[PDB]
Amino acid sequence: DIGSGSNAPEEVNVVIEVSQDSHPVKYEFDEKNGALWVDRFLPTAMYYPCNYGFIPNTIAGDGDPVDVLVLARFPVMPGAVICVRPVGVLMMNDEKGEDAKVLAVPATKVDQYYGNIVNYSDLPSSFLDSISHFFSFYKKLEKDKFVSVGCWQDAASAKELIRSAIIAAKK
Amino acid sequence: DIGSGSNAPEEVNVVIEVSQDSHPVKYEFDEKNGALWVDRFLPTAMYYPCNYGFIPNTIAGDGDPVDVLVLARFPVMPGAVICVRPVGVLMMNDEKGEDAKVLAVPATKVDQYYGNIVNYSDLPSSFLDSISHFFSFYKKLEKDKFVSVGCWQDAASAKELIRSAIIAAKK
Amino acid sequence: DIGSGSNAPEEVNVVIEVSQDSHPVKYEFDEKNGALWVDRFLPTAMYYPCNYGFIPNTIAGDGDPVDVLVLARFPVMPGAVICVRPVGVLMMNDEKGEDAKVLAVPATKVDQYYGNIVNYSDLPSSFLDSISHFFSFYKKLEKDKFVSVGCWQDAASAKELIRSAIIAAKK
Amino acid sequence: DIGSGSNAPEEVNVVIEVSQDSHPVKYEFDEKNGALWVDRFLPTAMYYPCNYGFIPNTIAGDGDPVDVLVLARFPVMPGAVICVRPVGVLMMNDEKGEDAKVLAVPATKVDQYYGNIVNYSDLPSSFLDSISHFFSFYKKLEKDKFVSVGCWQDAASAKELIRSAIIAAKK
Amino acid sequence: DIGSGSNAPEEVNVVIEVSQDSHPVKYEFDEKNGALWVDRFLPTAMYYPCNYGFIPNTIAGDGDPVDVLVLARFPVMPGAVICVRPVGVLMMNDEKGEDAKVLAVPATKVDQYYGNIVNYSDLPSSFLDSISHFFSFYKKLEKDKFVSVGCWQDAASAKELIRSAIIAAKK
Amino acid sequence: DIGSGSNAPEEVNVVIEVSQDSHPVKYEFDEKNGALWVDRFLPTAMYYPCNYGFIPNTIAGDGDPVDVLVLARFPVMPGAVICVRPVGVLMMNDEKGEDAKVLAVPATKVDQYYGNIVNYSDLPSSFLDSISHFFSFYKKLEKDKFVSVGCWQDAASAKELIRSAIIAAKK
Repeated sequence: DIGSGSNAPEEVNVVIEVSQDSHPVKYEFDEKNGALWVDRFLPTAMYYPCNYGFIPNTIAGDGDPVDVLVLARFPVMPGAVICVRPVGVLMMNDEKGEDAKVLAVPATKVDQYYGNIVNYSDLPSSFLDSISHFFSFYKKLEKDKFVSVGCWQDAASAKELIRSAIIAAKK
Repeated sequence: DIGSGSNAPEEVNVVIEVSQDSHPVKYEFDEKNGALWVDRFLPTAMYYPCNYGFIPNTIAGDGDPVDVLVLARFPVMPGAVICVRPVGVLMMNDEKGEDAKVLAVPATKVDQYYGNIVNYSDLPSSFLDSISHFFSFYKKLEKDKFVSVGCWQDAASAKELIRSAIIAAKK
Repeated sequence: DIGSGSNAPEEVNVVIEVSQDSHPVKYEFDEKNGALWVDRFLPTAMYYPCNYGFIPNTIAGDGDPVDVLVLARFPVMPGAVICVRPVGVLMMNDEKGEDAKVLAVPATKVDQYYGNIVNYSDLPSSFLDSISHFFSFYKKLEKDKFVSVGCWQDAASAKELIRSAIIAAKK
Repeated sequence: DIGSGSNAPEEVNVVIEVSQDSHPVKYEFDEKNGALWVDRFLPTAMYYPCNYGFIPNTIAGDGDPVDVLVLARFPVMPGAVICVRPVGVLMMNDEKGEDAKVLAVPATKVDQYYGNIVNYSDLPSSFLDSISHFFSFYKKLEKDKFVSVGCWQDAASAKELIRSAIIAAKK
Repeated sequence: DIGSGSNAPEEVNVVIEVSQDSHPVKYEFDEKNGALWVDRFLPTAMYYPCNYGFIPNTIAGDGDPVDVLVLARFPVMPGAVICVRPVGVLMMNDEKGEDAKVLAVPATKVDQYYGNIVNYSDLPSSFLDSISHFFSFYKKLEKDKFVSVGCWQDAASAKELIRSAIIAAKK
Repeated sequence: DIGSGSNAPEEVNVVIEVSQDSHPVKYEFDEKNGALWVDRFLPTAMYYPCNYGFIPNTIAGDGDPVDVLVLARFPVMPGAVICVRPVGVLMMNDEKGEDAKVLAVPATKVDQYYGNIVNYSDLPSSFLDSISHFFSFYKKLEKDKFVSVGCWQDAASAKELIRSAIIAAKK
């Protein structure tokens, strides 16, 4: 009903599950109930470096909706929906298979601050490296999980990934 | 379904969209989905001086539900509903037309702290002026928006405005 | 629809109404609408010492769902659902009649931190006493309310209370 | 060095030790080092309902500086100094002996909001009662302490208490 | 004692007085005692969009130390010292006289994030405009004050202002 | 001035530099000025899982004061002093050389909660592992640093380390 966005994949809707810079409570929405659940408390002393959530009405390679990191000037509360522009994607493989993480900034009607951020490489490399580091290490204390983090790909690649996931949801 | 309140306009229900004293994330509910959206991040370094939301099942002069500023001792989270007593209304005209802002305090069963606050003029003038100032200036960096702030009117006037909006919703 | 949990009473679902260590805004869910309401601001300068909420699809002795205090490492937001293991119950009588408060910790899949907490008596007595103190005094400024706090009972007793409330909900 | 205030007792300086509405970490300054110490974490699930600190260069009846509750619109950080106007005093006996807690608001030059608060009785009774309840119950789990809370006295009384304490510090 | 910085004006020391994105409590250090004071609560519903403080051992044109806005990824507590790189300066006249606010980011050794910010014009224009708006309107409710905001000047200009202020403090 | 503690090494004084569970601003005190400095913002998306500070008037093997992780129920502000009981020590080598991080809880007089924590092994293993993981990975993006984390040793070992460091500071 919220949908992936009328202008997808150029701008997409993201339902936030975890706020930027929050305590490590990992919420997740249930598709059945529509309820927000605590999936876990992260066992590592790490925090999500962006707001984190998913694009409704998408099926990514691993069967779940596409996950998105939304960089913003302030945290967005879990359960809120935000319109965002994909700027890149971090490829990674984990215990679920292919589990890429799209990186996005707010749509310009939501905040003009990130207007000149078009690809992930327009952001500081140290910040991009913090994201890679986060996914590389946040699951290290969970013995049956693992993450092998790959490379960043550009906004175009992130948009094609989203396109594929939207088509998978229609099928 | 929540409705404007069984004792409207003397006490009314307000669905909170923005918490008092919060970072400038302007959430808004969608009537279609029922989802909370990020409308924008305020471009100005301002914050809502009260909790802010709307009375369900109302149609104000500008076609939207009546907007209410709810002064309280602590912030109320977005999406929560609170029963409040109108104490005044700040008249203003903006890019949407007539866009008055009702000022309210919690109903006495919710908090007796504001029991002797009956009209807006029972609150400090500096606080009332901060509200006028907020609406006067918070949109200054958005070129196609504008606000011309008028005068405060008393609790009786605020209640009649609400009555009109409730009747408009029935029609 | 969320239900009391497939493994109830050994592990149960709790819908959080008030976050641990929060300002004293007492939210409550409405069964009719499904909306979160502000019931009141506590008139006393006290705060809930654990996350606080209820087990869906239960009818306790006083006609309401079973109330649960969920101890966790971080606050859980109101409206989130968490899977918990009961560890004890504090008996008390108040203006509603029998109003016991179950004490729980997260299920081990949610956080292994509390793995060796099996009964309430595995927690510090000073903390248990803070809970008794909270219910003893938080309503003292509300003249028509009262609480007479009894003794703690063990995890087994808490589970049987929950069982009874689940059976009452089926009937 | 900071001193009690050039306009004492009409306006006095208070060094804040505990922020209003904060987690129950009770800091205390030490006069020897000027260091801020954690005296204790409150065992009870209570919080200071006003900012709390002391007037430098005073010796109250019990040998310590005059303690002051400073009501303000926002919390003030421990170690900051604020110029305040006494509006009343709450008499109490405790394990410091014959004690008293002055109630104050910021001086008008610091915040105009409370400029019309002349005496403690200009604040809501429900809030004054919350302060009395706080001192009556916050130490109840510490059986090596006790608090017997008396009555409120007016601004003139509070100022006289302060006058004497300043005189006592001069001698 | 702390001094303006061994590498000034390329990197300078700033003692923080107000945290970025905080409640509008405007602290100020006093040079006599070294005490942090509450100067005021802002009457307006605005917040400092950067951390805000001063360069020790400087005398700007108006007689006070050089004031600096320090943009950072997280707020810095009042009283902390941070090593920063000036990137520009916002000229303004106010009730302190011919004033100026230096804009800086942390030195690269403190945070790599802003290492590519060379001049104020490398930051988003929408944010620079937010800073100008803040100074233009934050004092509007204090009719004994006024602010006339001028133009931004570049990093080289900011550094020259600082050079002169250091020289002035030496003489 | 503050000193290591009259009851050292059974209870020691720790000056807090970083609050538990805080944003990754790593403050450090300077012994020359007594000023609190921002050393860095952590490049990684990690947070200190305990309060973190040092024991005054100690010289550990590597030349610096003894560093201490203080687990507590709430964060303690930087610059505050707290009396703690050592319960263990985590050995590690890093760019400071042969390092060690003492683990402590508040003294019983400060909080009764941890009164039954005698050794590090009385705390949950999952949490001890989180501490080890923090030191193993928090500096991974700083290639001019490295951390090789060793084993936990018991309270008696921690106290002996502290004893030696105090002796070293006396000589």
